[PDB]
Amino acid sequence: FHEMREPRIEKVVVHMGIGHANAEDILGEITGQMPVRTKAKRTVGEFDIREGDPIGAKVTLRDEMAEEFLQTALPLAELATSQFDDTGNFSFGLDVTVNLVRPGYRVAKRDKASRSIPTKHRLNPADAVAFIESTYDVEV
RNA sequence: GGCAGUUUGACUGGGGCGGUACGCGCUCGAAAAGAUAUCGAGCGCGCCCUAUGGCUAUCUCAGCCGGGGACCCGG
Ligand SMILES: [Mg+2]
Ligand SMILES: [Mg+2]
Ligand SMILES: [Mg+2]
Ligand SMILES: [Sr+2]
Repeated sequence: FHEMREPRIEKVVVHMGIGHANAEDILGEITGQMPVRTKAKRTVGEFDIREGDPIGAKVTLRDEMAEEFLQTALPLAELATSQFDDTGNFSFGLDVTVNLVRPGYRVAKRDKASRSIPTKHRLNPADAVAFIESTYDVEV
């Protein structure tokens, strides 16, 4: 039964939402791969009189690049619980977001015959804390 | 304008003044095919755009919720 049910880390997105940068240089060092900039939709009084323009950057880490990061990133954070999404997700922090999910996820990310993951296969807050906690650190 | 010839439109609950229903577009009036009037009700057009056109690739939007009214992740 299990195995095809045990949690997995599908992507860790690290980003800095400045609102202006060379911050890409450091985000790339702490992660290992090339960052990408983020534009800002809608204009605002806080001098964002530009819609399509650099406001921040991010990096999406998957597989080893993600673990090699969390091993040296999680120690930096502290909190837990009441900091976890309903989808068994959690973000702390420069921000660090961890996306967790069960094995049959591709079914909702592929092009052909897509389908939205059943709420029964959907990860849970508790199932999340467990997995993480059960991997080099403590909860709440 | 000393003098000559003329013009100075139409619509309109008479005419004048006001206005334009004088060329166009939409809803309603309009009575479940089409057509349909009033100085009928609501309101527009006389442009603007070299991309705000065209095709292809990739992608999904308003709004709300949860996690770190800018940005990031998920629903
Ligand atoms: Mg005369
Ligand atoms: Mg004569
Ligand atoms: Mg008719
Ligand atoms: Sr006369």
